[PDB]
Amino acid sequence: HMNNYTIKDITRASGGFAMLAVDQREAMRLMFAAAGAKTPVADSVLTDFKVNAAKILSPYASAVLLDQQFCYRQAVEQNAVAKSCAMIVAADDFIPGNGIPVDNVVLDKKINAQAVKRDGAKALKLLVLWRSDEDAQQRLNMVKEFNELCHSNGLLSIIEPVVRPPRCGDKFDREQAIIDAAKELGDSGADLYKVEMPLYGKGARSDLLTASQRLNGHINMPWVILSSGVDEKLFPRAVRVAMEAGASGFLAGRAVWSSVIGLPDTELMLRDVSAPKLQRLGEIVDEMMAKR
Amino acid sequence: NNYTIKDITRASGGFAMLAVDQREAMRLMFAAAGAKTPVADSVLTDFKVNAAKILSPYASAVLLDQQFCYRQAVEQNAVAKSCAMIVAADDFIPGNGIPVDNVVLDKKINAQAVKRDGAKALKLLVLWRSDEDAQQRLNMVKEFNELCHSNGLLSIIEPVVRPPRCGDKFDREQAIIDAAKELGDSGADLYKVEMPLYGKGARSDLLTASQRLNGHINMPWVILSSGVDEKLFPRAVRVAMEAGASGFLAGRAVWSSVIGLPDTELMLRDVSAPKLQRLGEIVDEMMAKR
Amino acid sequence: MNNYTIKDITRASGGFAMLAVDQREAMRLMFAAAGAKTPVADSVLTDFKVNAAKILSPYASAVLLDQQFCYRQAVEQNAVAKSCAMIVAADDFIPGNGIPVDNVVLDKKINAQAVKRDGAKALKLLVLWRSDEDAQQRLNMVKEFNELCHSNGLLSIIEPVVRPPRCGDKFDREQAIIDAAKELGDSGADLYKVEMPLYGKGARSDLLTASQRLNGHINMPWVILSSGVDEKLFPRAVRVAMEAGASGFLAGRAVWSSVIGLPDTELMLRDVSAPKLQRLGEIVDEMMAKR
Amino acid sequence: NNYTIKDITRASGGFAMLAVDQREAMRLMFAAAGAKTPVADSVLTDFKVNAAKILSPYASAVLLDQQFCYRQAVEQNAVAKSCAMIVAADDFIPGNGIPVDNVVLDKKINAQAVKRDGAKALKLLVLWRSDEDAQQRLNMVKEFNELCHSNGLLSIIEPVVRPPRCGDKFDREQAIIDAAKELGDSGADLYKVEMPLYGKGARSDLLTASQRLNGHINMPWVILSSGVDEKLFPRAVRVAMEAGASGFLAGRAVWSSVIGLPDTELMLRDVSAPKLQRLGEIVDEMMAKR
Ligand SMILES: *[C@@H](COP(=O)(O)O)[C@@H](O)[C@H](O)[C@H](O)CS(=O)(=O)O
Ligand SMILES: *[C@@H](COP(=O)(O)O)[C@@H](O)[C@H](O)[C@H](O)CS(=O)(=O)O
Ligand SMILES: */C(=C/OP(=O)(O)O)CO
Ligand SMILES: */C(=C/OP(=O)(O)O)CO
Repeated sequence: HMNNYTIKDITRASGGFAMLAVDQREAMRLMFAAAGAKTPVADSVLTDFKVNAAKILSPYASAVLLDQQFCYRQAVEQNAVAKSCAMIVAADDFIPGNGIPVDNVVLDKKINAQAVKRDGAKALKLLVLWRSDEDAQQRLNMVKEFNELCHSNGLLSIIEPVVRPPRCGDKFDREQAIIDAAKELGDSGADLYKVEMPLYGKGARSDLLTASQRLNGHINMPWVILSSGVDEKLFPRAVRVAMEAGASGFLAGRAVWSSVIGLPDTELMLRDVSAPKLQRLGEIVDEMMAKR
Repeated sequence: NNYTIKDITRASGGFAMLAVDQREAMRLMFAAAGAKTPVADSVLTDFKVNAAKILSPYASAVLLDQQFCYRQAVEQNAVAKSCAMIVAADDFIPGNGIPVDNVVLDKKINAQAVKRDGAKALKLLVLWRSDEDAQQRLNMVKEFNELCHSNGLLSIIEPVVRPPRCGDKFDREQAIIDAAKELGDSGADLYKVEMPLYGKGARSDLLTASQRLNGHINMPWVILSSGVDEKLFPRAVRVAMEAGASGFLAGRAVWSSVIGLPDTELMLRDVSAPKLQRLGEIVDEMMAKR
Repeated sequence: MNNYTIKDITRASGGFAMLAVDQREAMRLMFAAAGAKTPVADSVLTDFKVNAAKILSPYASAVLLDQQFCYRQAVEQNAVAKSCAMIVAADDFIPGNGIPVDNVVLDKKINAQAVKRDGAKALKLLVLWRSDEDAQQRLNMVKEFNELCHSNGLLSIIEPVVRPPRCGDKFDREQAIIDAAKELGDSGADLYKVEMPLYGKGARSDLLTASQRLNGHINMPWVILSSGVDEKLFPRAVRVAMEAGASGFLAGRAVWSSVIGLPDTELMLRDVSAPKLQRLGEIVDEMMAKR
Repeated sequence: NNYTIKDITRASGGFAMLAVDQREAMRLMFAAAGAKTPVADSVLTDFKVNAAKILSPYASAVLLDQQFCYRQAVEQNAVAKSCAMIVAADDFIPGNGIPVDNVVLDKKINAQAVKRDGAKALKLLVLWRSDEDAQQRLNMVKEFNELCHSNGLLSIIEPVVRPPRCGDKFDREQAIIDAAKELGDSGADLYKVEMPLYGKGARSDLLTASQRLNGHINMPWVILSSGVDEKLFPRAVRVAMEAGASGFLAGRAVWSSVIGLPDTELMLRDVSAPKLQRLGEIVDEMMAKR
């Protein structure tokens, strides 16, 4: 008999999600180059930063998201993940194209779900790129195969729809695309929906709330906000507003650790600069869960 | 009919579970603490629902009985969203001057209905006696496991040792072992067991007794608090878990001391809750060593 | 002279969440009563006090230590968490009439400069109060104590404790607590450590009325002590006292009395006593936030 | 008219103090962040009072100016009861196209009146230049010390180095040392100093520079944040305190990043407060090593 993990296994005791992403791959290599690291940036620079981020920040997170390419095995072998923090393993295969590192994404066929479970993983995660002029059924079929990979192995399924401009045309409304992706994928049988924040978290709180309530109405599973595209200083308000609209927390990377890339004394910087940001987000999640 | 043990655990995988399903035994506790007799049913219901309301935020699951508090706790939204519900499925039969002389499966429990309303598990007390037929106990546990699993519920069994119907050859410590030899591989999802030696004495003796017990239980196991001083129960959880236990399913060591005090809800928050919180912390600390 | 201030012995909130382990022959009697081997050796008291300081001081804004059994040991062994201020007892307990503390004088063995050099921020003095003993003798002792503290840049904590009269059987404990506060509640000390009205028993409304009555007679910050209050009633006593104007607690028995005589002292202080002290600290912050 | 340094410290003995007394320098920061010019006085007052209200619970003391916020903060009870008040006593004189070209004692300060409101300290910026008279700076500091001490207030001095009036021989690092040689034993209670090397570069070189500075200050000393990236200020506090500093009296590294954002109060709580909280934690961690 299979004892599946449950969403409670990746939440704070409150039931809110306060989750850390360090699974960025070639996108993280480009961030090191942009911050002034010697090029070419060696794989070990990414591995060392990811494992240090997990070691120093995972005590503040209900779950951490790791990639097999650069850090899952290293984090497990080095006991970097706090025992209070669940492990999520990326199961997406990023395909570069058109001058960006993630132009297409397919399910990573190399992942051994039983083996990552034996190492302590509770969940897998799949980025789904959404475009108005690409076939919805191909996206749904990938999410169905992913759900089956997770559920047949007693793991949770986390999907992350991310909107992109159409392959052809200049008819792109990012705010409508986020809604349309949720109309398509918001009831797709995953355990958790990781979504972009409306309006990049910018502008009047009341307008962010209206936009977040509109999104909530199309998601029939628990949902959390991601930080890509949101200034680190606006992300705490984004979490408060999204949770007022019905979200259950956050799964964030850049808004926690991007600002320390290129500084001296990386471990001190992760403790003094990144950790207080992640701690505050956790406190906001508990405050919002207490109001239900 | 899918079910998972993870529906009643902390995120650590440890069990930090609260029992408030005590029936006539709880009425006798109120009388002993000086309550006006006869103690009305509403006094037990109000205490049970207050205990669930104030303490369930600190518990991975709470155990409720239909006689006095399941329906009331559900209807009054007393159970924290973070805490799973376990419903008792035991029918306590009094005899020989005690409230629980025999136990059968409670035919009044509607497993489909408690599943519909959000329950994750049922619980069955099994009285163990050396001179009563083992196969009758096993047949009751088999029927119970099927009632649970066919309805998508977990099965929690609670073997409790009693002296033989005839004879005076009664070693409580050997009986706990003998009950686990009999029932420890019975197909239930969780074994709720009495703590060896009432949690008293040297840690070395408690660890040896807990390791011995571990060897006979082929499912996750948790300790109950009956007979353990509330001040010794945290050490009992530490020792039992060092031996292989996965936590506790406890009532008395959490809330017995506030029966009879003024301001019951303040007392549950200030006296009982810190005890339950510490046990939860111990469970996570011990799970972190695996 | 840069004197300490009451904020130096409070939580960041300004509430007092302070631990007393300075009990002397009274603690030896507790060990005997709990079934320890008699006669109880001094090392049993020293070891328990240092273990209590080591395990519980992380949860306290200040800890109160006596030189007789544990101050030097706690300092030498770095038992006091860096987050927890040290208070040194400056009372000399005189036994009599079959009890360990029948009279109290200022302890002339205390070297205030030496305990300050060790990091002490405050001294503490028990004052026994009896209706048929001279008020001026008590006030003169409190004045000498305030001068010992303040001339050395230390805080002064006074602890009036009511006793039945030397002669007679007219003893109203609740009126005595009020009368002691009328006498000593404006005596120039920095903090008043007082017994809880009504032993913290009975209806909340009556406890609050009694605590408000007491508050009106104390013209310095005040905290409640736990002697006489059941450990299970002490959290409510702190809440009600603070609602009446108290600023917290300086408590021993309601934190650690229950573990005396148990096996595994260090585990019991961590698992039984620490959660009680943690909860009291949480209640102090909750009540300070309502100001 | 007693005073004690312990009126402005954490219980650890460290200083975790918030500056919101910036005057025309703050107006220039609002313009730089995209506010239309001229920026109204009310923009500065509202930001300062909000900063005191939301951040003073995390500070041992808060520094306020009479120009824009002292009276408003007092009238509105913006300063947490746990946070001491410091009042600026500097009169900034513009010149040469900058807001602070010269500084004299602010003759408008009524030391007894601000003490009656609860103030524990005054603060004076002293501009230091190698080719201006040292005795005039010492005389101003002595008059200030007497204003403070005679009225039961602490004296905080803030020497800030500037290039000489005439010449181009300016070594900022040597000037910081020379200012401390001049003023580091001037009878003030607290020295507020610029961080060597802007807090940049290798930790070992920052420590050596901070130790050199420490040797010339014969009173407790704290670092200010002007010139230090907000992300490097926590390391600067750690290194300065390793060298002998006792904490910080900082503004920009706490609240500069929220200037121009929507929802100022939420931003001060969610962005600025965690930075000030972390600095306070570092102060207690470094004091614990003494
Ligand atoms: C399990 C644990 O409770 P404790 O109070 O022993 O920790 C309960 O479910 C038991 O079945 C009851 O204690 C049985 S009874 O009502 O006492 O008879
Ligand atoms: C001291 C510390 O503030 P920081 O922002 O430098 O950390 C303040 O009191 C300074 O005097 C002001 O920064 C002066 S000014 O208004 O900028 O001219
Ligand atoms: C998911 C979120 O990371 P970020 O918040 O976008 O940087 C990464 O898989
Ligand atoms: C003051 C308080 O101790 P207790 O709470 O009365 O035991 C002892 O100096």
